[PDB]
Amino acid sequence: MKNKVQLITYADRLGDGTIKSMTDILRTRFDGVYDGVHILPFFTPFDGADAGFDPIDHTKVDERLGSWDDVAELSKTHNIMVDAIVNHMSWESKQFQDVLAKGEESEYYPMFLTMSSVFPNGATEEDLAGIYRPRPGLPFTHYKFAGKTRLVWVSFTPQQVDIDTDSDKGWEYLMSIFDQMAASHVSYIRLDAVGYGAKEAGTSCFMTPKTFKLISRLREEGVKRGLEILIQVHSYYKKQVEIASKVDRVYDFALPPLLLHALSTGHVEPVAHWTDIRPNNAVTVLDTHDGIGVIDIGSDQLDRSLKGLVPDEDVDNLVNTIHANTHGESQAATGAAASNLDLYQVNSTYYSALGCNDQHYIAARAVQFFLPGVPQVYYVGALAGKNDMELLRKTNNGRDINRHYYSTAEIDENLKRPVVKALNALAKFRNELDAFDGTFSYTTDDDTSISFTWRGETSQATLTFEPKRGLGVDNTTPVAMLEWEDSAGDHRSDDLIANPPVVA
Amino acid sequence: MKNKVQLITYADRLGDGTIKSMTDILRTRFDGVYDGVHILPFFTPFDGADAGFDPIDHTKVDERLGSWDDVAELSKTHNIMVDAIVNHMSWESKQFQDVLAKGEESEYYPMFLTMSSVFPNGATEEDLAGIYRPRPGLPFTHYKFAGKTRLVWVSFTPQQVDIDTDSDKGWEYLMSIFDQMAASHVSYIRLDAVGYGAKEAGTSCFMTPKTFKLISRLREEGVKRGLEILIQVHSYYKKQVEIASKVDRVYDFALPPLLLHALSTGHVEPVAHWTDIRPNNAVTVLDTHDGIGVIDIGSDQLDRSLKGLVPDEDVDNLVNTIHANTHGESQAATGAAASNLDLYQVNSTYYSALGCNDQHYIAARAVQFFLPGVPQVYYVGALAGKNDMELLRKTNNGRDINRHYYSTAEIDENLKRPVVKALNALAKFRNELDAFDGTFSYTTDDDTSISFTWRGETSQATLTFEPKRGLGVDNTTPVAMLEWEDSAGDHRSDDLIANPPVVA
Ligand SMILES: OC[C@H]1O[C@@](CO)(O[C@H]2O[C@H](CO)[C@@H](O)[C@H](O)[C@H]2O)[C@@H](O)[C@@H]1O
Ligand SMILES: OC[C@H]1O[C@@](CO)(O[C@H]2O[C@H](CO)[C@@H](O)[C@H](O)[C@H]2O)[C@@H](O)[C@@H]1O
Repeated sequence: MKNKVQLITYADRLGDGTIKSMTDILRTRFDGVYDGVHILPFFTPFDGADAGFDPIDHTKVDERLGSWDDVAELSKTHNIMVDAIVNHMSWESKQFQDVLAKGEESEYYPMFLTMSSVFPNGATEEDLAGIYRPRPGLPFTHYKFAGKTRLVWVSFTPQQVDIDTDSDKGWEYLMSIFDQMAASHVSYIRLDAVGYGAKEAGTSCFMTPKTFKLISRLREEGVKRGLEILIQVHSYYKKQVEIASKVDRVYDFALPPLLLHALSTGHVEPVAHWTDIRPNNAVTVLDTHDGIGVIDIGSDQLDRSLKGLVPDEDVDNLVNTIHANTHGESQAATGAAASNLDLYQVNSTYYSALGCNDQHYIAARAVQFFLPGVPQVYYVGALAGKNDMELLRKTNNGRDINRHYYSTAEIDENLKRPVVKALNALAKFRNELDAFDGTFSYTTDDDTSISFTWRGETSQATLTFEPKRGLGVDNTTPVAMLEWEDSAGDHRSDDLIANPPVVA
Repeated sequence: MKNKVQLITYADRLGDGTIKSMTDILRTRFDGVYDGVHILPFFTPFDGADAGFDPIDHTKVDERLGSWDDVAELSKTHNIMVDAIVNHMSWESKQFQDVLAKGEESEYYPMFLTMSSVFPNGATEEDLAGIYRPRPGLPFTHYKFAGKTRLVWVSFTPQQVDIDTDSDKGWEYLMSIFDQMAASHVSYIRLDAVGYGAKEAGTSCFMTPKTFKLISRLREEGVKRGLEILIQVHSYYKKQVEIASKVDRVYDFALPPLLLHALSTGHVEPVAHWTDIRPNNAVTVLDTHDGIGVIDIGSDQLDRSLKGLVPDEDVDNLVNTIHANTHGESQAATGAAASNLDLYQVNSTYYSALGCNDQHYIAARAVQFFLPGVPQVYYVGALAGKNDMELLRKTNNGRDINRHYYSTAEIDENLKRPVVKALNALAKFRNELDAFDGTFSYTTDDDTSISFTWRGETSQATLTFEPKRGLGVDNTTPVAMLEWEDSAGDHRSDDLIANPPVVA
């Protein structure tokens, strides 16, 4: 995977509404800033039950957004990452509809999971209670198979029916997705919710050996087609560390909340410790299209004796801090407060999570870019966006607070903001200084500060992060300084916003 | 149960917000109109997860509303109906809280239902799939009993834990409710969601023989205490007809939708047929504190070959007509559109469902009052209220569209409306003419009109209902005329709004 900053975006929420438009925005407003792009599900349809993650036809681009040719055109200037929704599909798919009509007579009957498919001999309370869940309630919903009420397995919305990834039909379906991406100039594949992909009676059905098998098999298929695979997994940090050595890339989901913690408390020890044990074959982010994950650094939910990267007490303080910095906005969109598939992810833009503090935000992005791994910036964060309360009120979908619709006009207006200009420059810097393609090293000043250093062929850079320099949402004091040497001398920025770094 | 019109209301949504104020409004604004009242759950707390139906302490009046002293005061002028929430209780009750902390070591452990309590030897998909549900999804949620994850049985919100009505602790509790009501001057008891109260592996757990046993037993406990029981049951019409012969009262839930059908299509035949087979030991209503039930007249949800009171297509047109008449308001509050416990009840005030046609509304109330049974008028309907989109947007609880908060000021304002004056006068008429305590009979003019007649000791009255006379939400033509004889001779009204009936 190219070691350049990537943009995560919905094709229709950045620009006029199409892939062509999004492409234009990237090439004319972010040239040299984002050399890669993760286009969120743009298949048929993109506006269903779960914003693209409930595809009726995964291999067909929603004609309202564009075509596969638009993707090919885009590939000429940007490396493309696309999702491979391996765990489920829309109940409105031809396959599932055939099952509703014909039931066991349908050739697609084996393709979908039901309670009996996993528990042919029935189940005890323990069997079902032991299934891992991102929120309270069992993963089943009612559907009629040829007039017979069946309990279909659904990990997320009731409209997203889980497929048997180990069935012939399920596997054929997944491979057709891989073939389509490989023939459409896609460079990377994101395996959505792969941790849920395998079910086995008596297990948690989440990140078990049977899951590792599925992941391993999908990677093989990926290598066969020259595609790199990034797997998405929100879980106890230990599972992320362990699975990392078996795949090309994993997300670094611990950094986002660890940085909010550091920026709000001044404590960097947790960041230093994570730096020392984290998987370095990762894709870094601060914000994503979902809410901010916190169980990603907390104790194991299935066994509280297994502690996280910080005490559970610090996680609760972290969460309450976001609620305070957003004046209740995040509280109104998080968990049971609105429609959500996950109970603990905190719904709020990262910028709002920090109380819209520019120095803290630019600093967080700086640390993100300095830790090993390919960095990604969510489009709302790319424009330092605030919580979209109007959209939340309209849809009641918790995560929409962080899924604002950016018109071309809004983009140009926001591009004038000092903090957005600073991020554009920081991203450009991270793409042009060859030090980031060299050796990494760091030193820590006893829970007070941490310095990240990269040494490359013709340059080197050192970022010093010291949160205690500017605590408070109203803080205007920089909490990050940068020193670097390039082909044109020895430089230094004591304020990434007033003095954005630029490569000679 | 006295054969006088009753009002259904929240103690806090009619007046200043207290039981005392609610009492004052009844006595000073509705004297002779509403002689009895069903006060919706006013226990601790009244503003929890399900507006009073998730009690932490069923035997304690919420201190913010008043005390049992206020209920005694009211009883001096009005016969009071109260709810006996026999199916579940708040997860915050001391009893459940004790179980979470101590698990099996809690003396209340046997009091609550879990999957294993009903399925001790496990369950097949068929077992779980056959459990009747008012909305998709299994009736179970996660709770930790002394650290152990358990699947607790919950028919409604996850905060409402179902009790074992067959356990000693469960029955002891229910009897504490009955004892409190009998010792607090309550006259009637409404058995809430009693159709769900009995669970048995292999059965639907809804209105089954085991349910009949529970009802029969609860009725005995009422009889022993001098309390009359009304059971709330929303089901395939035949089930209401059958259970009626075993209890004092049942609601007439078929009439509300049958009248909307009649007023919209002009077909009265369905009403004539219902009049012929309906349980006459009923409590009549148009609107309730819940949504408008339509499965109450449609085909059986389990077996569709068991037809309803009108063809299915007609039930569909009825639902669509309400959505059209409210110009999408009811659609935004119904089913999956907002938080709801029942997928098919249509959320709209009865007035709004009728396109606010005053003549249609007053005629509907007239038919309600003329069919055998004790009439109840929901408070929103008592003031001919429209859908409250403000409240709906604020809470996102679908049924809130029909749960407006009426201050004393707004009440008096509404009392000046001609249709509201007409309803008060009609209710007073229904309470003063002794014809309603005599013999009932009706004649029908083949699907076009139907006349209801009552003959008493010193009076007689005949209501002729003919929707065809003035169809449309925009019509001003009366669709009901009244003729009666009292101590002053013969009288007549061809317009219940312009010329309300007054007993000599
Ligand atoms: O809040 C979303 C919820 O789902 C997870 C599972 O990994 O995220 C991915 O899968 C969902 C179902 O396809 C999508 O809605 C979501 O957009 C996607 O990233 C976690 O983020 C969380 O548990
Ligand atoms: O829409 C509510 C849903 O519940 C029923 C069950 O009879 O109504 C009663 O019980 C609920 C849970 O206590 C209450 O929320 C509701 O207010 C009460 O009348 C049906 O009307 C429907 O299926």
